[PDB]
Amino acid sequence: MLPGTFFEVLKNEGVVAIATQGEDGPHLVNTWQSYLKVLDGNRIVVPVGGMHKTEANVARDERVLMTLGSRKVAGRNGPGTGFLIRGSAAFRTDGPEFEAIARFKWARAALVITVVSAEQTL
Amino acid sequence: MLPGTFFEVLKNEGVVAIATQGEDGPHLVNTWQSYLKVLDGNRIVVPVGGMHKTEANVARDERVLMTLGSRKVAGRNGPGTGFLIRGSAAFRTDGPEFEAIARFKWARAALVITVVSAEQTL
Ligand SMILES: Cc1cc2nc3c(=O)[nH]c(=O)nc-3n(C[C@H](O)[C@H](O)[C@H](O)COP(=O)(O)O)c2cc1C
Ligand SMILES: Cc1cc2nc3c(=O)[nH]c(=O)nc-3n(C[C@H](O)[C@H](O)[C@H](O)COP(=O)(O)O)c2cc1C
Ligand SMILES: [Cl-]
Repeated sequence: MLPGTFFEVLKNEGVVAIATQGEDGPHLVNTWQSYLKVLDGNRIVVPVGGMHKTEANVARDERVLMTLGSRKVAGRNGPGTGFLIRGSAAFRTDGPEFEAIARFKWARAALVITVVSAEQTL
Repeated sequence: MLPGTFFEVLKNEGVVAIATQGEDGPHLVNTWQSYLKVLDGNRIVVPVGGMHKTEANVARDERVLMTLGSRKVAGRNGPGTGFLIRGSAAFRTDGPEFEAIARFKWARAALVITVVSAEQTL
């Protein structure tokens, strides 16, 4: 379901934001869009170093939001675009999904987001 | 509240992410770094075109989270840094906080975030 424009965004560096439901409000953490590994079956894989609070939140409510964008990819009405992604999250520590981010020596886990929707919001 | 490194990040373009508490989970929207207008007294102003869901969320829970970063500013252990900002949000349609972003003619309002903490997370 992830569109070509999203893959264009990934050719450019930028900050990714990942929102989870915490016990007293949202939580918000980051990765780099160059770190993202996209696998078939609508999966976005993020290398996890910290994200201990994020992981605890995901254990309670698997639903996450992710945003990312680039000034270098045209939106609907000018230069620059980005996406709101909604999906379900899981944390893997062995197997192919963990192996996907094993280029990152500092990683303790792989955050696997299975995308339910992707909305180009600009 | 806001450190020099945060202002260094603002010399560069990038996507800002703003999380609010929604009725059934977090909400997450964006602006551009170049749009942020920082005022005296720890205020970050964002031009608002849409943000209707975000505004409804803020009306019920004023606490928001904001992240942003840049690969072009040194973090603690290598190139690239960013911030988690926590603050209270209000929407203005007039007065000096609105006038701060009124140059954006598509702006129906100003989102004013009064910063309570700023954490460099990389
Ligand atoms: C630009 C940027 C990129 C980051 N990349 C990662 C990352 O790839 N993996 C990670 O675990 N934390 C990364 N961090 C730190 C996380 O945003 C977060 O602060 C940390 O993992 C703690 O997560 P938690 O608050 O859920 O415990 C990055 C921070 C910034 C500002
Ligand atoms: C990179 C990027 C920058 C954006 N800049 C703004 C902005 O400055 N102001 C704004 O109201 N919406 C901006 N948008 C759209 C918002 O993220 C959001 O989708 C829209 O305001 C609707 O908000 P809501 O879901 O709270 O109703 C931007 C989107 C992207 C991807
Ligand atoms: Cl960008």
